[PDB]
Amino acid sequence: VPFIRSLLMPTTGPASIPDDTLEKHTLRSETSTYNLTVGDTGSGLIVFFPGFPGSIVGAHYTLQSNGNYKFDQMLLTAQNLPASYNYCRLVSRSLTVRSSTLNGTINAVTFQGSLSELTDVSYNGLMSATANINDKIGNVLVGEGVTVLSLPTSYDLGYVRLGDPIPAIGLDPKMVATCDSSDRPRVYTITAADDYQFSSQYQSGGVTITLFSANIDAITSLSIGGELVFHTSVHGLALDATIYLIGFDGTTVITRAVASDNGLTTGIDNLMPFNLVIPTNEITQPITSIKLEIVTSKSGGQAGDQMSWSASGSLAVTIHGGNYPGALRPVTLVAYERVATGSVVTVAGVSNFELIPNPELAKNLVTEYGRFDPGAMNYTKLILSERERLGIKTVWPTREYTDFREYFMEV
Amino acid sequence: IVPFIRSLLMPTTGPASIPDDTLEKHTLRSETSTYNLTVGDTGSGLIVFFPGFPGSIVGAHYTLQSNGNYKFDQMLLTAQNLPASYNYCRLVSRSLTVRSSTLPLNGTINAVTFQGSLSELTDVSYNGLMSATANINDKIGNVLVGEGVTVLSLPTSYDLGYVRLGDPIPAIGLDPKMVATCDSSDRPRVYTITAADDYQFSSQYQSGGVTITLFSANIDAITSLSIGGELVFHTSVHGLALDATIYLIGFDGTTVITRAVASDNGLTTGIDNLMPFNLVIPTNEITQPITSIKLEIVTSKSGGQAGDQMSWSASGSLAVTIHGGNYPGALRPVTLVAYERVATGSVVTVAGVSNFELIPNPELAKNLVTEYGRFDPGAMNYTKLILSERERLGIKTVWPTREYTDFREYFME
Amino acid sequence: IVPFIRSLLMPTTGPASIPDDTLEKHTLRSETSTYNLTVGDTGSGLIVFFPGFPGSIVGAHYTLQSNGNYKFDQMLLTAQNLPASYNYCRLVSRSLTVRSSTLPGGALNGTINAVTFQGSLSELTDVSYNGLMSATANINDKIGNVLVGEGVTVLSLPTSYDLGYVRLGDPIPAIGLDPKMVATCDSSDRPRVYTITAADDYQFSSQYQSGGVTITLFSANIDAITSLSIGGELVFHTSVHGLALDATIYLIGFDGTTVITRAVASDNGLTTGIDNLMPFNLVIPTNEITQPITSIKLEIVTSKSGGQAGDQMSWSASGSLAVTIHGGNYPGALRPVTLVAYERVATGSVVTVAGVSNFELIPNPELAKNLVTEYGRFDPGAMNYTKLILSERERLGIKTVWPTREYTDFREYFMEV
Amino acid sequence: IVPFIRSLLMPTTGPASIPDDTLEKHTLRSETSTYNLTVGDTGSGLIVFFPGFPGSIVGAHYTLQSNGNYKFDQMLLTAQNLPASYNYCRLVSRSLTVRSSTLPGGALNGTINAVTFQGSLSELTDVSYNGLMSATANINDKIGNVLVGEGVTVLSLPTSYDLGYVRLGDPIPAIGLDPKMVATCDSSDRPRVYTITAADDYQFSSQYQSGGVTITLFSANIDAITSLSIGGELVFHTSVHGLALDATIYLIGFDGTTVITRAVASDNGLTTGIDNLMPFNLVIPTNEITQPITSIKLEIVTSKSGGQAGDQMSWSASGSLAVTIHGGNYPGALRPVTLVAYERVATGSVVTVAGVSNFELIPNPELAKNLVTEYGRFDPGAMNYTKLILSERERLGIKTVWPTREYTDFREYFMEV
Ligand SMILES: [Ca+2]
Repeated sequence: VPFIRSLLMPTTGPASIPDDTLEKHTLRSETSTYNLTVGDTGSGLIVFFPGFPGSIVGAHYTLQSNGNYKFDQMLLTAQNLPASYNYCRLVSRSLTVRSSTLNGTINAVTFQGSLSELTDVSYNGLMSATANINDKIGNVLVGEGVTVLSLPTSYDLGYVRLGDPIPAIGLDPKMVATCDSSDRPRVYTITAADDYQFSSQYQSGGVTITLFSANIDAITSLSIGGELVFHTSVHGLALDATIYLIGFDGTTVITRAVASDNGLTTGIDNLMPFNLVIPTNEITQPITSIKLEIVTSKSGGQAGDQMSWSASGSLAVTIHGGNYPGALRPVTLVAYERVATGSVVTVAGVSNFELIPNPELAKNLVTEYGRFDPGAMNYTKLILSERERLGIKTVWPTREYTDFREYFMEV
Repeated sequence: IVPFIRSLLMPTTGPASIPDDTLEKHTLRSETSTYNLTVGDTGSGLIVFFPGFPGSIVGAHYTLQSNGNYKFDQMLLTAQNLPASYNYCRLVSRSLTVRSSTLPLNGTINAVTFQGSLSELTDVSYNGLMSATANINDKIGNVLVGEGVTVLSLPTSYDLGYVRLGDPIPAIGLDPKMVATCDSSDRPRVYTITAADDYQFSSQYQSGGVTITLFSANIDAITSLSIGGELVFHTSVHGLALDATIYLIGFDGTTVITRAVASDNGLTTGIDNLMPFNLVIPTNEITQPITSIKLEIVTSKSGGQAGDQMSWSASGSLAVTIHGGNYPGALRPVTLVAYERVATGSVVTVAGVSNFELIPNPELAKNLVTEYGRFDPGAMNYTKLILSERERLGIKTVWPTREYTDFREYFME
Repeated sequence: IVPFIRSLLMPTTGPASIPDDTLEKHTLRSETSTYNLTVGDTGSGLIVFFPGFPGSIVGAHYTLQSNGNYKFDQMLLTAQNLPASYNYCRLVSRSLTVRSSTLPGGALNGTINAVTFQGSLSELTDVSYNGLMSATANINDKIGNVLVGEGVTVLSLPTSYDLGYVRLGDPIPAIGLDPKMVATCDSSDRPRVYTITAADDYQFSSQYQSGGVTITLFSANIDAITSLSIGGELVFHTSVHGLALDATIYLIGFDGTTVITRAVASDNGLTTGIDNLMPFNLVIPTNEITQPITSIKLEIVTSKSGGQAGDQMSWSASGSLAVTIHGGNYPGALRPVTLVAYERVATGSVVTVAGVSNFELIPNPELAKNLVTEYGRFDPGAMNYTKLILSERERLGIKTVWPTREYTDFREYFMEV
Repeated sequence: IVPFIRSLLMPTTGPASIPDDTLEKHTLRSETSTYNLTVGDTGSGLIVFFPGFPGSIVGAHYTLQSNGNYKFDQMLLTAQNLPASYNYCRLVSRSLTVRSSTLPGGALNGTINAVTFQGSLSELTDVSYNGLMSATANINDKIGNVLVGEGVTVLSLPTSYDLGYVRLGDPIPAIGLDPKMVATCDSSDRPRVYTITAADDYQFSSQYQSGGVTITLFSANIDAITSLSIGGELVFHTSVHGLALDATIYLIGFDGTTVITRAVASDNGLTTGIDNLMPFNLVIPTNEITQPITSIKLEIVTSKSGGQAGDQMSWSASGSLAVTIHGGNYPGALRPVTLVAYERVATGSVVTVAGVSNFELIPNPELAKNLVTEYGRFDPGAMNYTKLILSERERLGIKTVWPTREYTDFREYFMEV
């Protein structure tokens, strides 16, 4: 049964998903190949988005001497799917990670949440991220390697829009226009202040505060809306507010001005709206947190003068298509340590998809409904329900995965 | 035989429930579509059908003008306005035939089913359409207008959810023109446009101001949409003020909607000047399908004199949300029926049937019983089998009517 | 039933792989052809189809003029230009229908005569509406006086299997100073070669004349649709001093028009008592051929600036040329030809052409990145069945040209039996 | 089991006759290929294989330089030069393995990416280590990041059967004054033809300059491994007196180096108001091609010795050329191509290549005196079995490039089932 073969052995090629999502489509296999370099602590982390419906496979981070991670690069597919296709569905995927340059070990786990929801990302802490014995693997020798196999997080998923470019012309050569993954958005609601009282002595240059900081996840476009209302009895106060989207490594990935020299009028509701749209091309690395900064200042102010105001307000962060299964969750982490500095950790995999070509390609790419295979879904359901008894893992010591492949091409 | 298969391939015989896993208590209905369109002076035109549209919008007719541009004629809808009687809907099956019925043999038809939405077509000329798709069973060429063509709607996914119909909601207002509805929303489509990234604008003063069009992009919309985001302007010059307007353009190039985004918005020096977008375009304002969006900015210096240089830098992104836009059938796919060489003044007759699963509005629910629908064990498998053998069976989305008629017979036997 | 037979006899149902021994990884595609041709004032015309052409060239339309000459109208191609997306091709099956679809304001009319000729366009001995009926002796390759309103169906029948894939005349990566520069990789396998001995000690003689004396050394019928080359050499001998030659090659279209002219010699002075060599090296690229070529002629212009009382113009010549039509002998590339002629059709009416071409194709480098290719369904008895059907062609009445009503009946009788 | 299938899937076991319809009396032979290539200082390189080449040319090795350009190392051939003993050939099957076999004194490393492209070398759009992964969409024609120590196996899969025998480029009996004279009978059937319209009334204009003004009229990607010819003609028109042209053709290798330069015009003076003809007749023999050719360019140098105040250099040109790659379109001769790229391999290491090529051959006249030839075992279902296997290629996982460990497992699973 082709689909089962594709599901369990992605490197053999694609097959159509035997569900009820009957769209005329085409099937494709995209490889991923990377030779990553080990930093001086000999330790690092690769974050994989096993169910990502598109070209984003993961991100590599090296562990620094000071204990912080540092972003290296994204891991994508051989070609950029949005450039040739407009819609996509993930069929199957598998990636292997091993050193190619003995030295070191790998710990790996499949977590059912999104990146920022992990409570512990240390080499050893990962082993507890899940309680499923078949979703974690420990101290595998780097030379032997580990294999990440993508297992379903729901079928009958709709096709996802790929963030493809749309026809557009503009004065700015840096103009960008796309149609993004949107169906099934994820929404975070943050009530930053409920009659929060701010008070402080003047200061030339203003007084800065960080109203709040929250963990959120984003890999592609998102928007931030909402409003803060300020009340004050003091005259001459002005506010400056800024939103920061922080990366997994602690760096600032994006900053947006929300208020600039916004003067506060006494005894009135002062409105501070948020109308931000963050496009995919601006997100250089996965975003794991958001924070708001407010700077309070008094132009005609003197030492001694108090600056104060009261605020209430809620924001809504919308990650477009964020709740589409595979888009942000689950996550598979592959951590390595004790690897010789300057070694090469080699990544190699295959992603299989159901796709709908963009207009230009549609002129030459035939699309179809796809082989009818009466018992394929039942067989898949049966296999997955016996997952523990059959030992079907999401993370494998590669040698065992290889044995599993043989034991299968048997039957 | 399986009722659903019968309904799918021969919509004119009536509705049947989709044999998927979307088990909702519903009712089944058939809505006809009948139009007698008039041919313009070039004898050429285009009918754009939304084969999978979950509701009363069937298509739009455009005539080709001597200058080479299309001109909107009218929308093609179902006999009655579904949102007036129902709140939720799902398309079961549909078919329409197009043929000439009058003489004032004359003309031919080219038809194709494109897997994208209207503004995504790269070529909409009578002959260019033949390449919109590579699937031989989704295009048909030079059929005589008198014999006609038949558009058959084929699925673009099952287990689709029910769609809110854009029905009116209970509301009262001081304005007699007030309108309130619950719109198709699940599965929105989102377009993200970065209009400027430190874009430098510079120009010498000029009474009345200077206008530019920052960008123009192709997008699709038939029903309600929203536009949000913000532009941020920086300037070193004093006394400048901006006016900004958003335009939503139709397939025929005409302006369908215009919205002020900025009016006499003064720019302060050495600060981030914020220009937010909070636009909501309701369905009743869209008079024809929207195929593009553009932003206009007018820079002016009130107390300015000849020689004065006006300048500013801008950065910003917008998000256009088409409510329910990505629901399969709502914007894609599209079936185009083009005709040429038809005698001017002739009548091009459209006739069809749309079958739906529906949930009645509160008033109608008092008298309309709803149910889960006939259990039919092998209907889905049979459907899957038929569609997978689509090429071997020759099941088309566009047919020469005579062939579709033969296909019906070969099926009923 | 065998998908291939279905595709062969009913091309509009789509493509299928040829069940022969040419096992190449490929993809299958259907290209449609749609045209609305306008009838000229004599009410008569001719469509020339290349039933087996391995690529986008389907045919050419010509109107018959009051003076009895044909005049080129336009080429008939497929919806898209295959060479833009693919590099190699093989024709699987094809069919086209021709019928009137019109009556202009101010009494329908006309008939069609159609025939499938086993040679190439220029080899036809008679191209008149009635003459066509004798181009072949096969009753199943000709059809007479079919009403234009009913129409005729052209069905492509094989001219050999196990044919190689043909290079498509695709663009190749190139940059040049000239914005009009053109570079392609052309159909070449199986060239067709014409050899013409233009002179074997031919004696030319004449009295001076300002501007020179012109002669057409020869004119010969040849066929070309795409690129060709012409090489060779003429050798001139003379006793007279001061003679200079100009030589030109012309490629003529089916309508008699000059499609191509190429200088082969310009102010070439002849030296006495020596072998004067005139080499030809002409390469005529496909983009320069605007309509099918059906003849070639060579012109020589002799001028005697010099001047010597009593001397006259004279020289002796010998020479042969070779005309190479790239891929010209690939079955289907130039032969066979199916002609569809119409007459008595009301002026201003529309003759509508509609068809499908099915191909095995290998995508170009950019498309290969998103287009999977395969060897194609194994179908054990497909070839034997094909061979059986074709051998019983006469008993079964499988024609290359059909009155459309009959072709339709035939389709029914097939989707049954 | 069918000997042919055995030979096809496991070439190292020896040759077998192709079970097609090309019944020629022949003999069967295996030629080995063995090379120990040295890794340069970037630790990166590329081996280009011609999997289907009907003869001794197996491939070419290139090292990647620090500046990002490739540099030709050497050709990869078979143990003996087939053309020396045979005149005709057909490729039956082939496989080669590439693996590191070394560690130099003072920590192993590296990976291999390999892909089988359906075009010829110059048609590739990206030849970088990672870019290769997208050359084709077929999952069974690409393999990524295989450890160099384990190695990769290239397996030659058919690009059509019923192929003709190919002339081998064998020496022919000849004697000449020049001890460097060379004479061969070359692979010719199925030529590949490129057509380039270099100019169509292109206007050139410029101010005098001692030594002349040089321009590259065009540059185009083409492929050649063995002999080719270039014919054609440029026509120049000018109003200026005293202009003289020099024209040169260059054939460039994959590494950008000039492999061949040929004068096409030397001090060709232009006469005013006349057609000035510049014919090309270049024949580039195989022994002159030192590495695969991937581009061609034409240079024109205009000089105005004359001198006339106000006159400038200028002329108008028209012209087309045809590049004929003898036997170039014979499947396997130029396409397909299998690239094996390596990176991060320790400088100075040895990348070892080992393989076998199996052929149907017709001996030369001297060898024919002691080499019996035959038609070859009749094997009734061998072709059907072959067709069945290839059609189930994806289900069976038959690849053109393999991680060697997997290919070995596949061999076992075959010598069983
Ligand atoms: Ca379902």
